[PDB]
Amino acid sequence: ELRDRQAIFETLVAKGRELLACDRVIVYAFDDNYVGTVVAESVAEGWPQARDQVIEDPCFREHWVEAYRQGRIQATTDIFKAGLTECHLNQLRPLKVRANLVVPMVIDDQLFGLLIAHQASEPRQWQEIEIDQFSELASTGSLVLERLH
Ligand SMILES: *[C@H](c1[nH]c(/C=C2\NC(=O)C(CC)=C2C)c(C)c1CCC(=O)O)c1[nH]c(C[C@H]2NC(=O)C(C)=C2[C@@H](*)C)c(C)c1CCC(=O)O
Repeated sequence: ELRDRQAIFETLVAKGRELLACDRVIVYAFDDNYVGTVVAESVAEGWPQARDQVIEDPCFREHWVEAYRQGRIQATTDIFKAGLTECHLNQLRPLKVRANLVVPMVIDDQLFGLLIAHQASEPRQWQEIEIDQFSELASTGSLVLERLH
């Protein structure tokens, strides 16, 4: 029952990477300290795997929880041109991220986590249709989980 959650997470990451033809898609799920765990991952062969990593970034609890709960989407063509400072880039470096797309998963009016896509090693001008499909995907999976209780 509760473990059926995982089936949804696996679907989101696999479908997401297929939709975007990007290098990695993860579900990054928050605990009650807004520490995120990579609970699911679809990653093309040969790129670093983030699955099961716990990645604590205080920026979320300090700055961004409500914004994402309210539907914030961050598309980034080039992480080196996005005003992201070294303390941010340091987290993305090991995973070879160069472009990314962050969309929220909101369940029962609470920020469950984020669905995140990465393009490795090259910038990527995310398209309107790509952002819309990816955010839809996160919203759909969230609504399924919300309806299953
Ligand atoms: C907030 C922030 N961090 C992340 C992290 C990730 N992006 C990914 O792709 C992945 C998977 C590998 C992770 C994890 C995101 C998406 C955001 C939100 C960006 C936004 O919505 O604008 C954030 N963290 C930092 C680094 C900060 N954290 C630290 O531990 C230290 C030290 C830091 C130096 C300040 C920064 C700079 C941000 C954005 C600005 C901020 O909130 O301070």
